[PDB]
Amino acid sequence: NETFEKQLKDLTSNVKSIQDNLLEEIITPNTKTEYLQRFLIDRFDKELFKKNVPIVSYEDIKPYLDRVVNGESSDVISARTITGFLLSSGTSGGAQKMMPWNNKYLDNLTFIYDLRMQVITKHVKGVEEGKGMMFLFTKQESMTPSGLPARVATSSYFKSDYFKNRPSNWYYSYTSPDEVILCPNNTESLYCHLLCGLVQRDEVVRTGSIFASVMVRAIEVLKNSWEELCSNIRSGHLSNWVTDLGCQNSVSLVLGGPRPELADTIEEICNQNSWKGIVKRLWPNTKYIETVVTGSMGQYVPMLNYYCNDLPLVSTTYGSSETTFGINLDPLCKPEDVSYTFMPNMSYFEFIPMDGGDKNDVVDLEDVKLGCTYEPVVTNFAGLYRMRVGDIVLVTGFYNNAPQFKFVRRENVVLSIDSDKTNEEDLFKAVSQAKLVLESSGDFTSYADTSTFPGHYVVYLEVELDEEALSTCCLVMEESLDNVYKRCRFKDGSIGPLEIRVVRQGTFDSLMDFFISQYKTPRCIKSGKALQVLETCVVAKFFSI
Ligand SMILES: Nc1ncnc2c1ncn2[C@@H]1O[C@H](COP(=O)(O)O)[C@@H](O)[C@H]1O
Ligand SMILES: O=C(O)c1ccccc1O
Repeated sequence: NETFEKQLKDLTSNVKSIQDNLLEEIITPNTKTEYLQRFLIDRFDKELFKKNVPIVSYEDIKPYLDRVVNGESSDVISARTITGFLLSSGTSGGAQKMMPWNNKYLDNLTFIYDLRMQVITKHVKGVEEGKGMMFLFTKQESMTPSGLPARVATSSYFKSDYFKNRPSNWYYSYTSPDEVILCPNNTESLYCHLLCGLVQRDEVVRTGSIFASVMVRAIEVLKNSWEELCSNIRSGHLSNWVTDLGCQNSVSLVLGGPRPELADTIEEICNQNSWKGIVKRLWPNTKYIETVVTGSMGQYVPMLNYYCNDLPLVSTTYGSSETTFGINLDPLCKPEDVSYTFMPNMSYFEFIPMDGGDKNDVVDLEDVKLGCTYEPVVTNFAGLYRMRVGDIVLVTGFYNNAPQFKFVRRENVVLSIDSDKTNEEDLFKAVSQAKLVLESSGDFTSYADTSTFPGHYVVYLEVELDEEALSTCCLVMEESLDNVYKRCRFKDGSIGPLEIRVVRQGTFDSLMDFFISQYKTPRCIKSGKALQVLETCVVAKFFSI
């Protein structure tokens, strides 16, 4: 695989020139856009670009985005025609952010998919003849006034020929038929994922999903669905409640006919006392689990390890709605040691120092410092120039001349389970809308609880008590969160009812003691030991609905 090795060494050594070339490739055709004309960028000139083009947040350039979303010519901001939009997890004052998009995003994405396939096969053997049980989902598109579809990045891929006509090798070979993957009903599709996977269990040499929250759900759903799956296996008939015609036709063929011996074989595996190692006992030829376990997904590692008998957890890719950033070049590492190596062909990257270790104002990709934290700044192929990503990364090293980054967190996010990234700003709002029912009927922090599936939000409050009021304080707190939450909470089942746990009096003063025992009360708490002081000063619990 000499082509790959060469390709990678080239990418990682020539970082500076590739970036400078990329920048020219983006700027040159865009010099007559309204946006670039405004900032006097009449030619490729790197210092003029850095001097005169502003660093922006989503909010700074929103009037431009709204124009294209509403139907105005793409050439306001990009001479590469905007053919759609990406719906970000991140929000802007309630609404999801809508990033401009075209097929360059998928060119980059498929480049990354091919690259990471080569990285994986270099290190992991025994996968080239098997298939993957990948829990992949399509979310249905939202329509814009322009007539262009807004989708999630990964659905932008599934709904395209980049997916339909993908390469014909092991890495693109799944136990599930494409129809299952394309099913907009994810409850139906996940059931079918499991069912097709069980049918073809011996062939499974890997499993996973984009994020670890989803792999966890696949296993929890399996636990709650296995008797039904096995009946379908026994009979050779998919269950009637699956409405999707594509799933109906496609899964029926995988089933093929009554398999009462395979059903018994699976029933007997599932009936063991413990669920420990279940993934590997049902799919014994699995070599790894392919899923993101970095950032807030790290909270799922022990559970993954429990179900998977310490199969390697390979966390390959760091990407976003603005752009795909890069990959993990050391896939067999532990999750807490995962760094992502940005690829210089993805977009032109700058970085804003988030600490004292770098006193510069903004720096190029090749100038970032070891141990230093930065916020990435992206210039891409769809009309984004020098936009803040609102993530925080830490430089852990350099692979040749390619900086490697540990993902620290998304700026301002206090609560995450699954897809939702609830910002502090969202939590103030809702806890202002709870203060009303407490101001009429009759401090605070939060934790993300994933001890049960589905994970759920926990808010501590500092007030017997009625359960009209406090139950309705759970409700308003939920209903004032974002559409990502609500899709996760009401449609997908990735999130259960928000919990309100009332603190004792003085707990919200002896909490000012907590980090004193280390002012500003945290609106989230991760510290296991400080979860202790909270969990023992609860006088009552209440939930949403
Ligand atoms: N590999 C990863 N590890 C941790 N967080 C990630 C990873 N990939 C993406 N993210 C987070 O998910 C976000 C996805 O962006 P968007 O598609 O706009 O919702 C990023 O901005 C990061 O905050
Ligand atoms: O497509 C992916 O596999 C992916 C994974 C992590 C982040 C963004 C992504 O597009």
